Amino acid sequence: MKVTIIGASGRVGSATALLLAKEPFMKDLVLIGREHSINKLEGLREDIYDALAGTRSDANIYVESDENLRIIDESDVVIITSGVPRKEGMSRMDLAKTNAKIVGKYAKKIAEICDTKIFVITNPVDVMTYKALVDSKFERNQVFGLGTHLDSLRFKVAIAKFFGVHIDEVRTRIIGEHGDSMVPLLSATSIGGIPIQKFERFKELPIDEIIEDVKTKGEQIIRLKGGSEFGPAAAILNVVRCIVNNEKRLLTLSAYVDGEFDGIRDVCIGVPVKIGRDGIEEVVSIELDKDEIIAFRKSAEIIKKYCEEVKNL
Amino acid sequence: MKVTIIGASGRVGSATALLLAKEPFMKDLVLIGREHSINKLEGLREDIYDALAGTRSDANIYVESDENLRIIDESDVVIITSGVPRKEGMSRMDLAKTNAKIVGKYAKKIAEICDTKIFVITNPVDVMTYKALVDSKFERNQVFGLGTHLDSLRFKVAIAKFFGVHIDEVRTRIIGEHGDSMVPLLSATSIGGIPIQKFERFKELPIDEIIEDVKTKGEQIIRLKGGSEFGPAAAILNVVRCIVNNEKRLLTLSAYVDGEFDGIRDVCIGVPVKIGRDGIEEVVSIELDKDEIIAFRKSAEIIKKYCEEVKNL
Amino acid sequence: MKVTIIGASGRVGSATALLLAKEPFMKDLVLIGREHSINKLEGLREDIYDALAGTRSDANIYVESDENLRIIDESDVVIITSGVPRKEGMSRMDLAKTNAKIVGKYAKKIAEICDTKIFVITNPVDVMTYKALVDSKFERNQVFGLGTHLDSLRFKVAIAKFFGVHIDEVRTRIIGEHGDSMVPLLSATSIGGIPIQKFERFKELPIDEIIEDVKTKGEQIIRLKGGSEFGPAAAILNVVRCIVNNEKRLLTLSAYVDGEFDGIRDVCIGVPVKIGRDGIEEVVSIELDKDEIIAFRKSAEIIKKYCEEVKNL
Amino acid sequence: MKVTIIGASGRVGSATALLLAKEPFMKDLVLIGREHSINKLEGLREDIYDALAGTRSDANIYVESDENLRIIDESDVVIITSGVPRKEGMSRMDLAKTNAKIVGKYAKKIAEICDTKIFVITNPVDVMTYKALVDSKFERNQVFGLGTHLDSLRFKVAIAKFFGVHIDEVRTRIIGEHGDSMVPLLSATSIGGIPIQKFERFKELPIDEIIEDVKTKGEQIIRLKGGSEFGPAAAILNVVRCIVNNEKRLLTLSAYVDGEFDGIRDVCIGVPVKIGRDGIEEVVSIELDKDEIIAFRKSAEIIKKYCEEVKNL
Ligand SMILES: NC(=O)c1ccc[n+]([C@@H]2O[C@H](COP(=O)([O-])OP(=O)(O)OC[C@H]3O[C@@H](n4cnc5c(N)ncnc54)[C@H](OP(=O)(O)O)[C@@H]3O)[C@@H](O)[C@H]2O)c1
Ligand SMILES: NC(=O)c1ccc[n+]([C@@H]2O[C@H](COP(=O)([O-])OP(=O)(O)OC[C@H]3O[C@@H](n4cnc5c(N)ncnc54)[C@H](OP(=O)(O)O)[C@@H]3O)[C@@H](O)[C@H]2O)c1
Ligand SMILES: NC(=O)c1ccc[n+]([C@@H]2O[C@H](COP(=O)([O-])OP(=O)(O)OC[C@H]3O[C@@H](n4cnc5c(N)ncnc54)[C@H](OP(=O)(O)O)[C@@H]3O)[C@@H](O)[C@H]2O)c1
Ligand SMILES: NC(=O)c1ccc[n+]([C@@H]2O[C@H](COP(=O)([O-])OP(=O)(O)OC[C@H]3O[C@@H](n4cnc5c(N)ncnc54)[C@H](OP(=O)(O)O)[C@@H]3O)[C@@H](O)[C@H]2O)c1
Repeated sequence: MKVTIIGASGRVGSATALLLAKEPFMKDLVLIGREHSINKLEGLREDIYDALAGTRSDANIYVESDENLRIIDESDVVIITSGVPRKEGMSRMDLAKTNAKIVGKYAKKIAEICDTKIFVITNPVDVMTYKALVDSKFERNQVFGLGTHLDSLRFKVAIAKFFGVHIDEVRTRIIGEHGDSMVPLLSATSIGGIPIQKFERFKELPIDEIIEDVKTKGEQIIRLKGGSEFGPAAAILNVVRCIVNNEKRLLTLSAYVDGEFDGIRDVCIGVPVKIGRDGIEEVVSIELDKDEIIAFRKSAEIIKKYCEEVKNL
Repeated sequence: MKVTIIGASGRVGSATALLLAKEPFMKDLVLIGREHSINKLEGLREDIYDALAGTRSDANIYVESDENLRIIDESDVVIITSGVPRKEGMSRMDLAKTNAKIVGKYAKKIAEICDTKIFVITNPVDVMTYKALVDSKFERNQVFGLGTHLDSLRFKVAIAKFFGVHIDEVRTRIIGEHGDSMVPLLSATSIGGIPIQKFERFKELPIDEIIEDVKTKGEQIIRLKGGSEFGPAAAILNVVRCIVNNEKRLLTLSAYVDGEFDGIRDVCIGVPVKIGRDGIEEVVSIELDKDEIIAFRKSAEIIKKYCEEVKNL
Repeated sequence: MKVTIIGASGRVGSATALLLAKEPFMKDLVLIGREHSINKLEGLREDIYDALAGTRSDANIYVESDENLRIIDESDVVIITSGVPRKEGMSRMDLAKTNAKIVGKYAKKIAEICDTKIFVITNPVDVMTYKALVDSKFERNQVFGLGTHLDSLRFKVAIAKFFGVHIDEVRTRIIGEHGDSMVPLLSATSIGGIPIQKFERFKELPIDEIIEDVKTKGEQIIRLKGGSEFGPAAAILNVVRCIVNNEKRLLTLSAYVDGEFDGIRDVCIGVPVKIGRDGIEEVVSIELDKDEIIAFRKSAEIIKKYCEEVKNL
Repeated sequence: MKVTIIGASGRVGSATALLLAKEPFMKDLVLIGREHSINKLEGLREDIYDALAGTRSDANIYVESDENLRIIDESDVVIITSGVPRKEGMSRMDLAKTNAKIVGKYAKKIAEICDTKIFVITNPVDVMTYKALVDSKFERNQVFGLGTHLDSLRFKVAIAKFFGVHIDEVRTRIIGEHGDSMVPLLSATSIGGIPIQKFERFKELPIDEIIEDVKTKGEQIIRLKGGSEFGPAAAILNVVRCIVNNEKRLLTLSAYVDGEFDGIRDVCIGVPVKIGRDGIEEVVSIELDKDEIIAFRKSAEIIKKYCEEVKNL
């Protein structure tokens, strides 16, 4: 497999390449970055190689500037971690608009070379996955983002821990914006197959305190850290493994929806999809509950607003 | 960890010891059998050792006759595969009664040495797990059997395959007798967390044709095979891994129930339980549907009948 | 990958298919056998499927009689476990001659369909790998056998255990006949890279007692066992993994040698080779010691004798 | 197992904690750092937890300032990555002396709390492992460093790649200073067990060009990178796994030697040792070649010089 990472120099970009180089399926890992951060990549390539010293690996790592993405052709998927590390004076709209030009820039540049899967990690993930789709001019099945996938795993752990059951016995998810307006679906949450609602202990699940932490895990940023390292990479790797192996998992990624959920059209948002060797092979439409769909409505509304301000940058 | 297998000479006993010797947690594997089949075990020990040649392992394999189970003390769990390979003239009651004396025999002999977990594999698994419990005089949390666990995985595969979703995205189970009266619970079956009922395609799930095959997988026996080899061993290993690692999974094993499910008392049957380092740490009681509990009632009735005929052998 | 096993019904054949079905690289596993043992295979297929219940696998298992090997075309490798379970009255020459017709039979039948790698397991492994090569009319790089590979791992364990070092820190091997005339090469035996000879404790290595056990591990047969189950399968799986993944390992398999070792020509014997995606890609010729080559000479002599008696059957 | 990392905030410290938290054997991971970098650790703890989201783990992560190492008691091993990131004006002696006070500081502080294994990563690794030993006042078996272990793996890859053999078929090592004076031992280098010298292609092994790169991999630092990230962490994890599992591997770590190699006394240097549950359980003394021991003599001389300047800081 051939994966390309755009922004392999950043924390997540680095962590992600590391994990991807260890994969048996990784044949050509292309680390792309701007002309001035090319030494940091070659520095990364040498570092990764050390971490692989002793284990079998045919991972060919390549480094290039974001000028001639020619080498990125035939990539099974192209990840994008590029983006401005936010900033004090920066506002949500201010942040949206900025990375928009960065993701779009790459989206377009990529699109010229070929048709590949664009896995958008940079924030606002939804608004950015939207942008990449618009500027890439790709099919809705080729562009998706990390969305609420990690928030979902984060919600899964909390619950499994609350009930004292093996992590695997739980399956839940958060749909909507990968932000304050994210919607947790307890209607699609089972404990060992059994709807969480069929358990007494459920009535005592600190759902609000829990969502609060999930929602605000942007505390990696504030908590003396750049913003995120391994958390994301770990998720990304999973999603890539899902694609290359055509796993057909029912993840919750930021994908383009259009009616699958009544009242939600023309917007990239965190929704359940079936991921396989062809990207977002389906936007699973299941009946939510009264308030879940009301809340899922408001979330998309928020996101759409930004999508407009960005659609033409 | 110290596991003992009673019947390590049979197909399943052999396959199971093989898999268990490869486990990092296996410290002392005791293979027990009758005086005349001791050469087959030492023959097994040497064989397993070959399969381990090249891989790290501190698995001490021991062989002994079923006369002085002294060596089986301090075992974390004792598996029992011993039993008559059924027979043409043999009837269900005829078969029940026979293995009953075999499992009970061991149950009692084991009980004398110490208090351990007794994992009963021999059939009728439910009726035999019941017997082992009665003759072992152990706590309901220390005696359980394979029950409908493999039938559950078997049902899981079929479904995941019917919907074309990753095996992991499905969680379902069959409660009741590990036989013709087994009950599939589609009320505790989720696809990616979503109740299977919330999918249109569900309406077309060949639930009857499917259960038929699961139910009658006693075709290993008839289909030019002794009766089962790896299928079971693979399951057993999982369940053991679940215990040693205190996984806290919500499996469906043959355990002693008593009211957890209204209308079901004094019987060992396939029911959902929370398995950990202390065996059946809980018999999860969830509200079934109208017919699931009606059918679960009839199953237990059947099983109980046999339990009586065996209670004092 | 597409592997075919000829004799999937035997102990090793069964164990091997089990292990191979679990491999991520196994796409189509063809289990071939005679018309009367077709139910035992379908019985095996169903059993294996149970052991896979719960884990991802795209392993398509197929069953067919040894009449129309048409289905075995495009197989990356074809394993052969078919053979007479030896017998009391049977003599080495008697045994050689018999399986010769069986392996040759299949060799020829396979050859007609296509050009594939023939991995010969049945004994006498050397004499049988020779035969399969002769009757298959394949290139010396496409036909090889288990030879002294397991005897080598067996020797490795013994040593590592004698020095009290991690299994991985040892690399040794036995060349020659997979029989009484096998030759252990302590000249190609390192402990952590260091020639075993550079260790004082070496002087006390029970090399003779050790080789005796290795040599006579045909005690699985006598020790109340058919003859071997998992030991072999475990090895086979490794060797197949080596091929499919073009590992380029320096194993010790029964391959066709012709001068690589001075004084050893026109014979299939246990010798060091470089295994990859193209089979025996090289018969590594390293200078042995005075007696190692003298002993390696006698071994080949023995084997050759049988090869003649079989060359035209 | 309880591991403590001193400097969990640095690149290697972070990467290492990540890898260690994923280990099944990791029960309590203590991340220690100075009062001002405590938010970076809690930020790390939250990040790691995200990378673990979905996988089983009982890894309790703890964060504390380097004031009251009370919590670090009962640690199976304490890793030390603390140290000054070198500097332009800084000279080898200047660098040695500085980190000396840092490692020694911690060494002493640790020693007060209890007797544990001190795994010294900070440079100069040899001179620093020496210091930690001196200020910890521990037994020579409890203090060791990364030394030439990664340089050894680095040499292993290069070779295996030069011969086109599976990575596992090679075992070589570099003894001496983890610096310009490092000594490669081709006398303890086997290819598939066979002394590398017994291969013709060996005569063409670019041993000098190769060692040059290994030696100067301090190019991570210069090549737009802090200095090293995953390379080290990957190694460290291995060495820890080696300890917790009492693997008994013959690694090449920076340990205290005293005569094991004639002409080498009172110095911590990269030498072959047997690592197990008790640390450096033996300093393997094998006869080197004429020049290997001459070169190994000069290396130790260099290192000793620094050890003096540091012995009392
Ligand atoms: N999903 C989550 O939970 C989560 C959490 C935190 C952060 N994030 C997002 O994921 C990314 C993580 O960032 P990080 O830790 O990797 O490091 P960083 O320093 O925030 O970002 C480094 C990356 O941004 C690129 N970049 C910076 N300025 C640029 C510009 N003007 N034009 C184009 N590219 C530019 C860099 O490329 P060059 O080297 O070529 O400049 C590099 O690829 C961000 O986009 C962030 O918004 C997601
Ligand atoms: N859950 C499932 O899906 C499933 C499927 C098939 C079978 N099974 C059950 O699992 C077991 C599988 O049998 P198998 O393939 O391992 O081989 P087998 O030949 O059916 O059984 C061999 C075992 O039975 C013991 N045994 C035979 N006669 C005995 C006697 N009179 N007293 C005490 N022990 C006796 C043997 O012990 P000695 O060597 O000491 O005689 C050995 O441990 C059976 O009990 C069977 O009912 C379960
Ligand atoms: N490396 C070692 O140390 C070691 C040790 C022991 C054994 N082994 C090897 O491992 C294998 C063990 O044998 P096993 O457990 O597989 O069972 P087995 O009973 O020895 O062999 C069964 C196989 O032989 C076939 N067969 C028997 N008679 C035949 C005939 N007249 N014509 C054609 N095919 C015939 C069977 O086909 P049907 O079912 O169609 O009849 C079946 O495929 C052997 O091949 C042996 O060489 C290796
Ligand atoms: N084997 C190889 O080839 C190789 C190559 C390169 C590097 N490495 C090693 O790997 C490590 C890389 O360093 P890094 O990424 O961890 O980050 P770094 O910036 O080099 O070191 C950070 C650590 O040093 C501590 N520290 C800094 N100044 C200190 C002082 N004055 N007193 C006490 N502690 C002080 C920090 O504590 P606070 O955060 O509390 O200040 C933190 O724990 C080094 O130890 C180096 O020796 C090995």
